[PDB]
Amino acid sequence: ADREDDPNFFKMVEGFFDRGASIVEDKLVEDLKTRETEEQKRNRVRGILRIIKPCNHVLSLSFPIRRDDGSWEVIEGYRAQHSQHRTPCKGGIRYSTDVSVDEVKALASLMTYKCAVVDVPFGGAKAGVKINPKNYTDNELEKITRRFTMELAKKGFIGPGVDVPAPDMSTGEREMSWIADTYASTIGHYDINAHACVTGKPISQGGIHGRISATGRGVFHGIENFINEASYMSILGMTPGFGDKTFAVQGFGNVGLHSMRYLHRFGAKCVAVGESDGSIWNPDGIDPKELEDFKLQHGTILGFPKAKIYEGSILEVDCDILIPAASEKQLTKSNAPRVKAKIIAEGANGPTTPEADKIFLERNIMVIPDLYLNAGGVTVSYFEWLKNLNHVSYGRLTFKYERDSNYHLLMSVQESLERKFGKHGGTIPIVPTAEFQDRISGASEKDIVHSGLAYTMERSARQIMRTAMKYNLGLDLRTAAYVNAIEKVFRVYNEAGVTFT
Amino acid sequence: ADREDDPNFFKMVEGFFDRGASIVEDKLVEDLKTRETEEQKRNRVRGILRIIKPCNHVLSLSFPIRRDDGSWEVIEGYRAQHSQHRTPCKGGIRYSTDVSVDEVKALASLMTYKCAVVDVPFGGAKAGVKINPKNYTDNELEKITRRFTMELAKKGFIGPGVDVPAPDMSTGEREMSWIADTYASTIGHYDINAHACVTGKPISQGGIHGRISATGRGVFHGIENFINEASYMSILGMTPGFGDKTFAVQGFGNVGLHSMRYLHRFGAKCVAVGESDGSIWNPDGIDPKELEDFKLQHGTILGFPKAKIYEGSILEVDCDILIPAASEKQLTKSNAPRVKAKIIAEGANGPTTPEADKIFLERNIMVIPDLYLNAGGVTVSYFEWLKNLNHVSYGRLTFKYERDSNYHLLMSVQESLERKFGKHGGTIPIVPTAEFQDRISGASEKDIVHSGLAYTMERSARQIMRTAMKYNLGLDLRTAAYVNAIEKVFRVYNEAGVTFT
Amino acid sequence: ADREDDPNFFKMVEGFFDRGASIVEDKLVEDLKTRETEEQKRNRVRGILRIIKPCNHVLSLSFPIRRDDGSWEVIEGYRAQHSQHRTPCKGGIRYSTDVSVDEVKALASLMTYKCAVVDVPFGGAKAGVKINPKNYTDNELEKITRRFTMELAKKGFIGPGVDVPAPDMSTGEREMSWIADTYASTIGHYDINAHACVTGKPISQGGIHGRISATGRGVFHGIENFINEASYMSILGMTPGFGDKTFAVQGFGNVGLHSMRYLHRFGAKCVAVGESDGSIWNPDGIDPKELEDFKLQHGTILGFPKAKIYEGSILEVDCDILIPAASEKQLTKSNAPRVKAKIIAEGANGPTTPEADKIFLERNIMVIPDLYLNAGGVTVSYFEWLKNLNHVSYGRLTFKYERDSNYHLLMSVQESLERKFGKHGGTIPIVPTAEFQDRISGASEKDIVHSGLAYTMERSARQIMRTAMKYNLGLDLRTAAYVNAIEKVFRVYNEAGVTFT
Ligand SMILES: NC(=O)C1=CN([C@@H]2O[C@H](COP(=O)(O)OP(=O)(O)OC[C@H]3O[C@@H](n4cnc5c(N)ncnc54)[C@H](O)[C@@H]3O)[C@@H](O)[C@H]2O)C=CC1
Ligand SMILES: NC(=O)C1=CN([C@@H]2O[C@H](COP(=O)(O)OP(=O)(O)OC[C@H]3O[C@@H](n4cnc5c(N)ncnc54)[C@H](O)[C@@H]3O)[C@@H](O)[C@H]2O)C=CC1
Ligand SMILES: NC(=O)C1=CN([C@@H]2O[C@H](COP(=O)(O)OP(=O)(O)OC[C@H]3O[C@@H](n4cnc5c(N)ncnc54)[C@H](O)[C@@H]3O)[C@@H](O)[C@H]2O)C=CC1
Ligand SMILES: NC(=O)C1=CN([C@@H]2O[C@H](COP(=O)(O)OP(=O)(O)OC[C@H]3O[C@@H](n4cnc5c(N)ncnc54)[C@H](O)[C@@H]3O)[C@@H](O)[C@H]2O)C=CC1
Ligand SMILES: NC(=O)C1=CN([C@@H]2O[C@H](COP(=O)(O)OP(=O)(O)OC[C@H]3O[C@@H](n4cnc5c(N)ncnc54)[C@H](O)[C@@H]3O)[C@@H](O)[C@H]2O)C=CC1
Ligand SMILES: NC(=O)C1=CN([C@@H]2O[C@H](COP(=O)(O)OP(=O)(O)OC[C@H]3O[C@@H](n4cnc5c(N)ncnc54)[C@H](O)[C@@H]3O)[C@@H](O)[C@H]2O)C=CC1
Ligand SMILES: Nc1nc2c(ncn2[C@@H]2O[C@H](COP(=O)(O)OP(=O)(O)OP(=O)(O)O)[C@@H](O)[C@H]2O)c(=O)[nH]1
Ligand SMILES: Nc1nc2c(ncn2[C@@H]2O[C@H](COP(=O)(O)OP(=O)(O)OP(=O)(O)O)[C@@H](O)[C@H]2O)c(=O)[nH]1
Ligand SMILES: Nc1nc2c(ncn2[C@@H]2O[C@H](COP(=O)(O)OP(=O)(O)OP(=O)(O)O)[C@@H](O)[C@H]2O)c(=O)[nH]1
Ligand SMILES: N[C@@H](CCC(=O)O)C(=O)O
Ligand SMILES: N[C@@H](CCC(=O)O)C(=O)O
Ligand SMILES: N[C@@H](CCC(=O)O)C(=O)O
Repeated sequence: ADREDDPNFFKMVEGFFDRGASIVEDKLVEDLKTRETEEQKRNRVRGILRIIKPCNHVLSLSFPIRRDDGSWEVIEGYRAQHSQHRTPCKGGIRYSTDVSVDEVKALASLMTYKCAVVDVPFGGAKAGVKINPKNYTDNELEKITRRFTMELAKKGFIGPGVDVPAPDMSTGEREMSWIADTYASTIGHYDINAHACVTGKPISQGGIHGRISATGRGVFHGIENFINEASYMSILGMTPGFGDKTFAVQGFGNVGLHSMRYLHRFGAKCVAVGESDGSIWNPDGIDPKELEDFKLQHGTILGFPKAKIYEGSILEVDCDILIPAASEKQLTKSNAPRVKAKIIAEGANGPTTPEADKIFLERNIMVIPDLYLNAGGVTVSYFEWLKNLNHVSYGRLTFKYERDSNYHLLMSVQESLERKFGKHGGTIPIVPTAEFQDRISGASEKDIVHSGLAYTMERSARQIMRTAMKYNLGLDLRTAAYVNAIEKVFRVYNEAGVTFT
Repeated sequence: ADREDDPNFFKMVEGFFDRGASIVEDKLVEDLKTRETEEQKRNRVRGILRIIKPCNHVLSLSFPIRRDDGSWEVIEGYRAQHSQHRTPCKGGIRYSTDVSVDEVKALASLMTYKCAVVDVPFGGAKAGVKINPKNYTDNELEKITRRFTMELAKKGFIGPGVDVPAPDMSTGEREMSWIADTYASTIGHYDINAHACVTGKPISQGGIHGRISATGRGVFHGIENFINEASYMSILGMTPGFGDKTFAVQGFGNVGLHSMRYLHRFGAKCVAVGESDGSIWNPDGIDPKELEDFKLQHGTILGFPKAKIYEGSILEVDCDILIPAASEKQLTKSNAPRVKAKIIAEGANGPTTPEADKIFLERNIMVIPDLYLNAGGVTVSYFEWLKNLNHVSYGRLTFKYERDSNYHLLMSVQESLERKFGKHGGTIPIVPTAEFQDRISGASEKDIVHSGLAYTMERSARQIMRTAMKYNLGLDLRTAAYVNAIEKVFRVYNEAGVTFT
Repeated sequence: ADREDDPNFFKMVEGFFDRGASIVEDKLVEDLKTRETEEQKRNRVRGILRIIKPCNHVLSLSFPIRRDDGSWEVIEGYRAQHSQHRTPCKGGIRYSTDVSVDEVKALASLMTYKCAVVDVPFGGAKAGVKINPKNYTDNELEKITRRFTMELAKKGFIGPGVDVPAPDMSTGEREMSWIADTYASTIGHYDINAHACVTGKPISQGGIHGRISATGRGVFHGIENFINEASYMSILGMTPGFGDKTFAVQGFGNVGLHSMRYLHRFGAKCVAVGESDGSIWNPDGIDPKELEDFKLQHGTILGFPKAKIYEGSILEVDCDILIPAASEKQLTKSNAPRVKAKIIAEGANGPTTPEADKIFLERNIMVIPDLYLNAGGVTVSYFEWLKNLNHVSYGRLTFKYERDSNYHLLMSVQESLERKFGKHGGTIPIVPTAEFQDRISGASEKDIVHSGLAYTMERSARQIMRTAMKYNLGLDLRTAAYVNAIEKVFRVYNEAGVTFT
């Protein structure tokens, strides 16, 4: 998208890592309380850091499918497993003609660090199939997905205990259903956990409430934790809260649409929505329900009645918050000086080059990094995986017990008070509030997903802020996130003896 | 038992399914939001329904055992796995000379729909060994059970992740213990979940509190949910409640005895008990403890001192509630007109022919169907399976923490009140009621089984009633149950792409 | 095909077995060198024989396929494994709407006894899929075959070490190629012997020279061994040899066509060819090349220019040798009195009922039984299986060495003679005959198949003749074959301890 500043994607992520490694290297050496206090301490710390960076296993595939017209075609595919310091590996499947070994390796490493940031016990992985799904029938896409699943399974690149895929660009519920069905019907036929081989499944198939919207929901929570922190909003020259703010959204897919829904719900105003074919704009606000309904009907956002076909880059629209939610390397050395927003919330994976990060720093623009902000997807995938391993819906064993227990608890307060203020205090009814009445039976699956996600995004934001203050990083939240990720992954490699050697 | 009306058991169940299918076919088509809205929608729906009905896998066995006298004998066995839209498969093992491929296939399909009715995530299965256990020593029954287990295991028809058996007619705790022991000692020696290969185990071997009586306990809860619904008792010309009612029980086994115990406990009167050799009768009431104690002593029901040997069919005894709890196809065209009970509670599997269902409908007789009413067995088997997968007894990690937490909670109310009503109010002791003092530590295994079962039977009864109302089915509860079952199973097949094809 | 005499196929084969059992029971008892010479001996022999008759494992399947027009259809399938006294099991796959559990069990048991007759170390098995293949496109038949393979593999009913299928009615090279490809590409991906999971493969995929024509070639060898034995030809009143004889063939498939080719090659005259739509007749002879070429061109036998459309049963055509090579139970008590032929060579499996056998005995008609006569198919399948296990083509390692060795051997005779008869004898060239020059390099795959088959059919014929004289069975060759089969299978069960009970 830019021939001036177009770094190799894997190496760009390695650069981000190098930078966080630079900052913590002292802390790692000093923690290390080995008798070698000689600066082979320094040496073993940077030997371990070199082990963490490259992907351990990458599988490249070519397999034939026969198209609906009868033609034979060769499909190309890839899956990278970056780290196995936690198992299984976790990461999505991308259907796109931009798929390549380097793109997949880069996203696989992002998954490792992202999972470490939100304390999700998975190593990183990613897959890609180099096709444009719009050029294939549904029957052909099913054939490609099912065959890809078996080629991965034959070589140990999918399974509930090694590698658990998930949706990404141009895949969703539908593909995940296909993956889970052919895994469970063949190699997983005797495995009690066969349907935990993949997440993002439909509900009828072991999916979890809110997985489709989960990463949008997490984008809201990530922004909210920082947009409500007066210390960061001072440096930006902006007022805490959502009620008065504007935002623009690049990409109207699963991440972009649901980020818009939740931000709109809490008083922000969507001004611009950009897509693969063009952009639309309205300074008075775009309604997400109307835009979705139009998009579902016409297969495009152009021509939306209540906004005007906007020319020029969606990334340079004037707004408070820019949400790049499409592909990677969209903000570069070129357009970074014209961005006009004061908060960049990366919903997409790797939308900002390192050169663009430098410009944004100089310019007091806050980039909330992908490592943290889009990790709501993998957090709720983690909940889905646990739901599959546990083989019950949350609360089903305890709803009645817990309901009865709570009423007897409140009755214990009632009877204790009547016992004391006897006859002429009268009857002293203790009853639930409206809000407690609605929790009287304990959490359900929906409650766990919402509160578990909010808990994770908040706990992770505080850890990033703590680390940024400690090292005087200002608005370089990306380096603070990598610092936390590196510290966690380093400790695992260090206390494990590294490897089987 | 009746030459007039003796339909093929598997097809009889298919008939029940066809009825429910015909009622919901419209709702399925409408619901289906696909691009080809012709009756090619109606074609896809009927094609899926044809896939659901037949059993996917049936295994037939012949194996030799050498009897205690030294002779060789050939034993015949069968296990059917009806559906794998949920895994594992679940279903009991029947030892009987009436066992056949068709009987086993019929019961396997009943397990699928039954599990869907109570939201238990298992596909249906069933097994049968064609012997009369009364003609074999305990030593021979152990050798038959252990060998049957190995022949099933070799071909993938038992295992914690494919197929989990359970007791049925003429098997119980003892056979399940044998099954679990030879599975875990051979093929399952390395499997962390080996003891979840079968349910209905003794407590000492991974069984769960109340499994033996669970299906009787569920029969009580199923009746109660309908006997307390004035709308249904109006149509019957009856008074809500148990305190004034009579019932008769065909079959004094695991289902019959415990149904009697719980109904007797809540004020119903047992008037008649029928059994393979004869019946007994007493309009003043039969007490279940005395009857069981007699039966344990003498091996039969007849000659019970405190009732008289009744001649003529147990099914035509005069009572309010008839509980067939023996074999299948007991109520037919023939004796349906002479039933003289107003509620038929099927504890057994398939005790009523479709012709007998017609007659009962015309005479405003309520048949509470097997699909729903005897599903307490599989519900508590499900709890046992989860207990095995979790490897802790319920509450053991939390009893102390929870009890301490509750006392500090009540102290928080106490100190807050004293802090306000100073010593101008004295000491204000907040203490548990007797009821809450029992629950101060949280649920135990017994509590979860009792309240989890009650929760399931209630929630399922409400879904059946809501569906019968919505389609104007009156007292045809069987068709309402199948409607619920079909809708649930259809959605799974639909959103899975049907099969790897 | 005949209401009068249409016995249950499984029990008909059990009748044949009972009959041979009756004749050898004494010989088994006195061989038995145990010292409880009581009529315990008596009793264990009869107990073992009842263990041998029933099938040990039968799997019944239902699976959905989506047809080319888009509709869903449920396919029904069966595989029976009769005995595992030798492993793997061996038997063909039949595509036919007459397929049934009893048909498959019957053919599976025939495979056990057939394999014992020709000393092929396999237990018996058989499979059937209930479809008519001409009502399906090639694409549909491929999906049905591939899916059937996976359903069998999941449950242990196909594999190089348990069960090795092969072609039968309406399957051939094509289907076997599909079976081998999906087995080796999925469950067998790591198995060094994956391509020995099925026989009858095309040559390019591990097949062996002459498998398609093997069972026809064996029919010729079986007839020849008996048609050249003057003692049997006396009782028939006819002249040894082929040069003067006529035959008719019911069924022009893989067995029928190749039986015709080889008999025609050695001077017999084919008068009549019958098939599913009609028969053709010519007392001057039908040429198999021209008939096959016509059949390949028009898809039928009728209208063949050099014969006349014959009406009335092919089985009653007047000829010396009748070869039923279609389905089973074609000769019954009805048409047995009108057969006209002196020799009935059963190429097909079970074409003669026991009642028809009695009539043929009374009329001095020789029935060469299926157990022996069509076993050339399984014999060459056995060679194919061994070729797969050995992973070399026969002779490839030794052609050059053996060639060189033979020339040096002949040169040793030459030089020894010259040394002795010095110059007064000249040069004494020792060179191969034309026949030996063809064998100078040793056997190839083709040579082993031809001579290995001839060796097996001859050795088995003499064992049958020896046994028939021994017990004064005359022309009841079927009972002599079963006697040999039973003796061999009994010896294995006896010295194995029967089973692990
Ligand atoms: N799928 C998930 O759960 C998660 C996805 N992500 C990342 O979010 C990003 C996008 O989210 P997806 O779920 O893939 O959405 P999606 O694949 O459903 O839709 C992507 C949208 O972006 C549009 N698009 C593509 N290139 C564009 C361009 N140059 N300008 C404007 N629009 C463009 C497409 O037309 C489409 O509307 C990806 O980078 C993905 O890796 C991050 C976390 C979780
Ligand atoms: N084995 C499998 O293929 C699947 C297994 N599961 C397991 O079930 C556990 C619980 O999830 P749920 O409690 O189902 O969520 P849930 O109770 O919210 O169920 C959501 C949907 O599943 C339906 N459902 C329940 N039992 C069914 C049955 N026997 N047949 C068809 N549909 C049925 C419900 O009626 C509802 O429509 C999960 O932990 C997961 O491990 C879930 C889905 C598929
Ligand atoms: N075992 C379980 O948890 C469940 C059992 N069922 C069904 O309940 C029925 C029986 O319950 P079981 O557990 O098998 O109890 P059981 O097998 O321990 O006892 C059955 C009793 O019925 C008697 N009986 C047999 N044939 C009879 C006939 N023709 N008329 C009258 N009485 C007869 C027997 O003598 C025996 O006393 C079966 O249909 C079974 O499939 C259904 C759901 C759960
Ligand atoms: N691995 C196996 O073979 C068995 C495993 N279990 C597992 O244990 C889990 C929890 O069940 P429990 O804790 O047994 O229920 P529980 O704590 O209620 O105990 C049931 C009975 O087992 C006895 N018991 C406990 N530990 C024992 C030991 N080490 N040796 C002998 N007896 C002992 C207890 O005294 C009690 O009588 C279940 O999920 C089950 O799968 C249970 C029985 C056998
Ligand atoms: N294929 C093999 O290697 C062996 C086959 N067999 C048996 O030989 C018999 C047939 O040979 P296949 O290989 O099946 O050849 P095939 O199935 O390719 O041909 C069978 C022929 O018989 C004809 N046919 C079917 N029913 C008929 C009827 N009622 N009357 C006249 N013709 C009829 C068909 O039109 C076809 O021409 C079967 O019984 C099979 O079990 C026995 C040993 C080996
Ligand atoms: N693993 C597999 O899928 C297969 C394995 N084989 C193994 O080879 C053994 C002997 O059979 P062959 O030696 O093939 O019989 P063979 O030596 O008579 O050759 C049969 C044909 O295979 C061709 N062939 C040989 N090597 C080839 C290669 N690398 N790629 C493609 N075609 C090739 C030859 O040109 C020849 O036309 C079999 O018993 C089997 O173990 C044979 C066929 C398939
Ligand atoms: N695309 C889209 N998804 C929706 C819409 N409304 C609800 N959902 C999603 O459907 C799932 C179930 O929605 P609800 O039953 O309303 O429950 P919910 O979790 O409170 O919904 P939300 O708070 O909006 O996430 C959630 O993942 C929702 O985000 C919608 O209008 N459009
Ligand atoms: N056969 C038989 N079983 C009994 C009897 N009494 C209790 N049980 C069962 O034995 C188990 C132990 O009973 P309890 O210790 O009283 O526990 P419980 O769950 O309160 O028992 P119930 O309320 O009677 O179901 C439970 O499964 C009972 O259902 C009895 O008198 N005869
Ligand atoms: N269907 C059919 N098969 C043939 C014909 N001719 C040969 N075959 C078979 O095709 C294979 C190749 O034949 P050949 O190369 O001549 O080898 P062969 O061993 O001499 O074959 P035979 O003629 O049977 O002796 C062998 O299995 C033959 O049995 C034919 O005309 N029609
Ligand atoms: N593919 C998403 C989430 C992966 C998952 O849910 O496992 C990502 O890029 O983070
Ligand atoms: N066999 C019981 C259920 C067995 C089980 O608990 O799984 C029935 O017919 O439903
Ligand atoms: N299906 C053939 C042969 C099977 C095989 O080659 O194994 C038969 O009936 O004997």
